[PDB]
Amino acid sequence: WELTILHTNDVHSRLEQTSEDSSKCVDASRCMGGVARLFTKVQQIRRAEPNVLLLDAGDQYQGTIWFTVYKGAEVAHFMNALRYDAMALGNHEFDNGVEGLIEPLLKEAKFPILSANIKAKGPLASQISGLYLPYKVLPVGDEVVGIVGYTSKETPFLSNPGTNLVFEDEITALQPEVDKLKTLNVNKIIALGHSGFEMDKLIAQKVRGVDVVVGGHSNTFLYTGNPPSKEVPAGKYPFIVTSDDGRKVPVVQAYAFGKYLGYLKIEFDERGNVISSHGNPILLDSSIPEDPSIKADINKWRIKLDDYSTQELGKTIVYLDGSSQSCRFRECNMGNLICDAMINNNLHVSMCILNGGGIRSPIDERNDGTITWENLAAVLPFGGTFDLVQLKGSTLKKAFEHSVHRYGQSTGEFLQVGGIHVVYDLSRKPGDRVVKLDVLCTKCRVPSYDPLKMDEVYKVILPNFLANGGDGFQMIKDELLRHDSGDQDINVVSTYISKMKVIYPAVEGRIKFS
Amino acid sequence: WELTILHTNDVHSRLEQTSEDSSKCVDASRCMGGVARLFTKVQQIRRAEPNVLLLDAGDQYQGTIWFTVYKGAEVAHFMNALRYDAMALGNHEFDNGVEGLIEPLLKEAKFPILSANIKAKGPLASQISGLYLPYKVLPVGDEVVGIVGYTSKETPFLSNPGTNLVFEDEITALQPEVDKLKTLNVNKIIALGHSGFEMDKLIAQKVRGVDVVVGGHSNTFLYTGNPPSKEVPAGKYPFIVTSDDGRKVPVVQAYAFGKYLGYLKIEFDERGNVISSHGNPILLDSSIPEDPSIKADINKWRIKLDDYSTQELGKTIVYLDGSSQSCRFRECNMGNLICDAMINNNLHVSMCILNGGGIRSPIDERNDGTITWENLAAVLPFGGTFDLVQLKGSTLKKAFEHSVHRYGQSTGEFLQVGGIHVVYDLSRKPGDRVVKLDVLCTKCRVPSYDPLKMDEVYKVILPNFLANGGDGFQMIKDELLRHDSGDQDINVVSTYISKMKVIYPAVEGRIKFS
Ligand SMILES: C[C@H](Nc1cc(Cl)nc2c1cnn2[C@@H]1O[C@H](COP(=O)(O)CP(=O)(O)O)[C@@H](O)[C@H]1O)c1ccccc1F
Ligand SMILES: C[C@H](Nc1cc(Cl)nc2c1cnn2[C@@H]1O[C@H](COP(=O)(O)CP(=O)(O)O)[C@@H](O)[C@H]1O)c1ccccc1F
Ligand SMILES: [Ca+2]
Ligand SMILES: [Ca+2]
Ligand SMILES: [Zn+2]
Ligand SMILES: [Zn+2]
Ligand SMILES: [Zn+2]
Ligand SMILES: [Zn+2]
Repeated sequence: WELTILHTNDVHSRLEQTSEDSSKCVDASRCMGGVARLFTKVQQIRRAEPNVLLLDAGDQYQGTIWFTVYKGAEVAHFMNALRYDAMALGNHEFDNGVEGLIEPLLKEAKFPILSANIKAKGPLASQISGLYLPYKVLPVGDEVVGIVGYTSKETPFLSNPGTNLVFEDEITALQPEVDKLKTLNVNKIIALGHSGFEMDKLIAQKVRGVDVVVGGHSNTFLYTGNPPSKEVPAGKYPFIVTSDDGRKVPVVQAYAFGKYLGYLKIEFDERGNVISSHGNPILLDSSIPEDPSIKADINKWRIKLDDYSTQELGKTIVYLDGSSQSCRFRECNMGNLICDAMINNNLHVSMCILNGGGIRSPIDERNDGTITWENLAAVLPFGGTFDLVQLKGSTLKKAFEHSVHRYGQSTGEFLQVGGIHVVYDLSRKPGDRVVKLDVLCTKCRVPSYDPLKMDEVYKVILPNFLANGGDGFQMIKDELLRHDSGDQDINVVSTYISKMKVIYPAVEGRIKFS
Repeated sequence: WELTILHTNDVHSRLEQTSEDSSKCVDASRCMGGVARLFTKVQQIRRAEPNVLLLDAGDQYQGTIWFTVYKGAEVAHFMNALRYDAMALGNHEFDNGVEGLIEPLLKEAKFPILSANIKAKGPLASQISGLYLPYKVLPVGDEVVGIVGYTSKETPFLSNPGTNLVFEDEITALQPEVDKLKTLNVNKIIALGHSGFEMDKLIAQKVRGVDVVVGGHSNTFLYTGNPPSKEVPAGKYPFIVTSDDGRKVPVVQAYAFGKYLGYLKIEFDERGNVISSHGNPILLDSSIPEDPSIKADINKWRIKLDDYSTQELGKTIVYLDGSSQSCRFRECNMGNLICDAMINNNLHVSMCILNGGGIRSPIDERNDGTITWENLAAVLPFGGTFDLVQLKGSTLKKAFEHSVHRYGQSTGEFLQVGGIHVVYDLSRKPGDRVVKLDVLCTKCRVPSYDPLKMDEVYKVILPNFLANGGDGFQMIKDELLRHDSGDQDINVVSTYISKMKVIYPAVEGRIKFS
């Protein structure tokens, strides 16, 4: 018995087709993804294959003006029109709190929403009871497939789920749920969730009875053969894990932003054993036409969003690189721009630090360089604040050592800077990679760069996320000597662009490697 | 017979008292120089000494809003009120051409104006005949003192004297004039002129009959003992040169901007031989009160100049270091600001070069950081243009080697930059001191720094002065592949400050030493 699993993850409000880098579609002839194109491809596979499941591994929430305005109502609506079979909750599904998850999505989805390791307590338990489920048994032709969900244990430190939700260890919460399915004679079981590729491999290894793992959270691109675009595969598709009980368990993920439709075909025997599996994610490029019905419905919902692109804030004559392959690995000019807007809005305060993972989109300059509220909303969608903090020289040095402690994994903690000249030597031991750290003086008439002093104290502008110890910056939350709340992140950057009129940030050598 | 020589040079329109750095007087209690303070001190010496000569060694012209507006009429007027005895022509006396020298100064001075090496030809010879003289024999008590003038041979490459004035070698033109004085039995001879300290020493050495050399042009500070301010002496005051005929010839200079009054007492015998000489420049600080009559006359002329300080263009929160001890020796933030205004006014063009000698004043930030047209007029008083030029990588490298070829002499050719990261190793041979030269790409979507290529061509914004081979940049004039005239220097910087509203340029590492 053959099963076709179609899967998306980390779509992040890319409801309309996008540029190849996932920013706003400017050149329509080479645009990618979007729910209208996704619908065409799914439909084509549903005609060809009898046993199809369309799954989402979370993080449909947050990313573009679509979510800023519609707050998840667009997610429920367009996921229903695509006839998704199930969805696992991701961390961004808690961004507007539990109320922002319950009212627009949990109450409006025509498909089960899953998570087995999320436990509700206190006054919330009675309110959220049954709105999400640990698992769902789905009829697929003449058989049944059991789907178990899971969500990142790190959600309380990444989002706003509130104090009445407990995020348990995925493996500990999944085993009794999979055990329960085996007793109801469900012999085909998919673990669908949002904890990242490393957790996905461990669940494949440790949770007895799991046949396939469909994941997300780490924007993992997997491919067999020659990749069709910019994305470099982290492994073969499917990634095979040998479980502790000796089974070959396929592990799948499909990057992010709706650029690819994950596609895996599994051959099961009558007892639910996996004989074989094969596939690859499908590039949703311009060769696949957008569905007309879905596009016309998208264009209806698009009307209300047009007042966020009517006003021109300013222009860029440079590509504004807010891509994760740049901003999580080296100095990126989107990072320099945002840090220059942070220092400019506060002017003394000479220094800025900004987690690269907080930059969520590039901005393309070819649209006659137009920067709208819509372009900026994709770069900074969280609605955070840029705060002033007082730090020891020693604390700041620990922060920069933390910035590169596990360098090479596309982790969000890599810092973009302003008024700081840092030099890293990656050949050195974690916690000892900063070889040079020069800072801009504040107690001088002519600002210039001098080596940071451990026994000195400095004023730093940074996101409140970092001031509260986000991204593992425990030393900042713990060791800060003063904290003042600042202005709204998007307004800081918007005011600066308007002031400059035309912007051209460069990669200047604020961050170097030795 | 004892003679007191009081002398000024390179006053450069500092008619009013200034800050210690020679910019606008903000804190009156610690202000310096000015013609009112100069008058008090001269008067005090005239009461004490019977044989006094008040001399000016040129460059009274150009420097502040006083010259921009009054065009030399203020020079004639205030030099007359101070009762100067003679003045040698400097290069800045030709800035408004010969017409701008003849009508406001040559026709209005109540004292002889001198230069023996300037020869008029063509239709100009009959117009300027007798308006300036090669020498003047002056009665001083019961004796006569002969004063011979000279002007820098480099004036045609520094100013606008036109095509009808020939600047001959100083020594060749001075000897027959001094010879003529010896025949009229003038046995006391002062060479007063504007060619710089190195020429002054050579004239002292080579021109037979010259008793003393009173110079200017090189802003040379000379002192015996412990200096009273920021200025570091280049030697003792007077600087002694032994002439080829065996005489001890004192050589004097008094820095610039009217901060010091040069003071030299010479003991002559009845035959005009110099027995002895001694003195030192006098710091014209707040301890010397400004003359009330002169101050009230200054305040009368000050009224018309107040409409250049009424409008606030913007604010600075940093000291804007346009001092020659910074801008001719290392990266200075006034240089970075002007280069950022040059690139901003033209935006591709990514690179800027600016001769440090072209920056003529700092701007102080303590006046609530106010930047007026008057502050800017002292920084950029020449009214030049910032032009676009196309240069070979090899040409640009030659220019940067020229920039530091004779480093250490406070020479104007040292370049301030924009979109360029240069590293110098001064321990190396002239013409081979550039060890690193990285430039900002133009043919890229994300601007970043890459090593300059010799066989590549680049668009550079620079002053027309440099595009015409000024400051010995013969390779720029000779090797440029394209030249386009730009916008007026002061307007470029003014428009940029207005756009920024608040400025804070730093010293960033655009220029480094290895
Ligand atoms: C302020 C707070 N949260 C944040 C503020 C800022 Cl400035 N950055 C943040 C977060 C959370 N994560 N991050 C970065 O995202 C990266 C992870 O991204 P990823 O690899 O693509 C996988 P993900 O898609 O699940 O995020 C982290 O490493 C962090 O750098 C919030 C408040 C209201 C709404 C939504 C919010 F998030
Ligand atoms: C454009 C042209 N000239 C110039 C334009 C620019 Cl951008 N810079 C210039 C000049 C001339 N000199 N300079 C710098 O001044 C330095 C010399 O200064 P100094 O040591 O203080 C002794 P100085 O007082 O006699 O100048 C030179 O080395 C050069 O760097 C002009 C046109 C109309 C009016 C007045 C002009 F000059
Ligand atoms: Ca099974
Ligand atoms: Ca003599
Ligand atoms: Zn995500
Ligand atoms: Zn996630
Ligand atoms: Zn001068
Ligand atoms: Zn001069």
